[PDB]
Amino acid sequence: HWGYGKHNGPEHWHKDFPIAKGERQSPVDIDTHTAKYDPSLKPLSVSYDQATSLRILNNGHAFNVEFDDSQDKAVLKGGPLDGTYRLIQFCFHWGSLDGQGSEHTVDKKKYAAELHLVHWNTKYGDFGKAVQQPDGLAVLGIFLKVGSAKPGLQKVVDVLDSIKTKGKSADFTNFDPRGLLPESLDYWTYPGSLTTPPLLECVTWIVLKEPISVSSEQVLKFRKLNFNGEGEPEELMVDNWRPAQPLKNRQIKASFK
Ligand SMILES: NS(=O)(=O)c1ccccc1
Ligand SMILES: NS(=O)(=O)c1ccccc1
Ligand SMILES: [Zn+2]
Repeated sequence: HWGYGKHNGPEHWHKDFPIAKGERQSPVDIDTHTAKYDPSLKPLSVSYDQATSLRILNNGHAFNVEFDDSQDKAVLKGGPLDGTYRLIQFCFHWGSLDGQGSEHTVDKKKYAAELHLVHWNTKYGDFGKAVQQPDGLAVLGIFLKVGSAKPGLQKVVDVLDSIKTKGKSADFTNFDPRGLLPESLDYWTYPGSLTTPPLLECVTWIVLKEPISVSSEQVLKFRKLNFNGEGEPEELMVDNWRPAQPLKNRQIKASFK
């Protein structure tokens, strides 16, 4: 099954998930000189004061922190979105080296990592119905660069010991995802897809211009995770990112001049 290695990596995905070669795939390179400012964009609204994290999971491809999404406790709205999108999980992608790791790129620049706060459109009732819709998900993408430590990430970094291998999960309650946001909400937006199989084209992407800084030590601990299960041969979870895909017939809009 799919992964990131030479034999089951992003160039193989299309054989089991033909939409890999589709019309609105993610990630993409964000050409900052081609992105247009869009005055029709309403202000973005991230309302996470009531977020309830539950658990953290190594799924063999990344780790995810999952949230209770049985009510309107953590929601994204505004910007390009119509309606209310509920936070369900965040996932991270990172590199083997500080010069690579992000899925999206900005004028071909790769960041050390990328965070996705994944939200589903409450008009579709559940996450699994939402992914079957062209406007079913809204994902907030945040770049990580290596520099100063991010205090608000350390609780994540510290629990990774307990979820080293594929299929391990741990309790992860009372984690405040607001601690992972940069100061500015200036963003670029375009229509795209999940960046892992099944690669469904159900995402409004909202990619923040301002990266967060994390320390070398923080990102180093990401790189100690394993893709393999417990008692299998150790394969470090690194370079779990898909490269940029053709833009095709899409425009990236900017929220800012
Ligand atoms: N990556 S994929 O098309 O799902 C795949 C499945 C099995 C073996 C190799 C690759
Ligand atoms: N990594 S992503 O596009 O945000 C994604 C979100 C949910 C399921 C699978 C992938
Ligand atoms: Zn992701």
